[PDB]
Amino acid sequence: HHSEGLVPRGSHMEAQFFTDTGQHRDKNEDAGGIFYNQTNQQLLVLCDGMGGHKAGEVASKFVTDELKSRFEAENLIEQHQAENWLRNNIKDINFQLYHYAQENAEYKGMGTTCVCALVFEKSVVIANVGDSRAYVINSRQIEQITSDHSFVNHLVLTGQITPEEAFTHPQRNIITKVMGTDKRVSPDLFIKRLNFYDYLLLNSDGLTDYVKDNEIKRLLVKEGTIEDHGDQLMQLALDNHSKDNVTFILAAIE
Ligand SMILES: [Mg+2]
Ligand SMILES: [Mg+2]
Ligand SMILES: [Mg+2]
Ligand SMILES: [Mg+2]
Repeated sequence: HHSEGLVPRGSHMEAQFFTDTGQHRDKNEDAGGIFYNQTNQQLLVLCDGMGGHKAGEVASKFVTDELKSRFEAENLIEQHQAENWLRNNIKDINFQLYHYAQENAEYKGMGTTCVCALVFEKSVVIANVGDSRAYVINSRQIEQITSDHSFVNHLVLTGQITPEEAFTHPQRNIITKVMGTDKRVSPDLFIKRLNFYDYLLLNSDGLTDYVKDNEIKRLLVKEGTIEDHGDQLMQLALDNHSKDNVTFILAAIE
């Protein structure tokens, strides 16, 4: 009976993907993109391959390419089924990535984070594995929707350290949930209403490990196009001395 209802109205955001190796990593091990299904629904994908394990770029490209293949083959995903579609496809891809890593001795142990978003008229449905992020931003507030699967965030969430301490912690890079390392994964799923926000941001930690939320909001709330803001936001991460790959998708909410 939930499916006895009207088809989803067409809704895209103007969105663009930005990525840079940066000056301190051998490879760009981030990956991602903006994909469209056969009814022109939109999926945003960003993945941060693990630098401390082999073949991060293989893992992130694999998960991105799988999501692209799978979503472009789809016709329609109803709003109320979007969480299930993302959870089931992330779980499947994770299982496939686990075996790919186990079998190919050049890539043993590889894995990646994944944050992704399926866009609807009035809402976005986000799935998250790892410490890449999704935010909504307006002139008053910048809200992180996801919760990092990182060890320092476990310390924050148990009151062992403060957010500022986590930002400077020597173990800040360690992650607690990632694609490819185990046969099973439980992604976090979120639904966010879009009505009074101006931007949806998906990003790798190359951005937010060096640029605080306040700075991102101040940039994004000035007059500017998505191209201007993306170019400036990338420059800001570099000027803040990011030692990582920096990747993000900015999507303007109309
Ligand atoms: Mg990485
Ligand atoms: Mg590597
Ligand atoms: Mg991190
Ligand atoms: Mg990173």
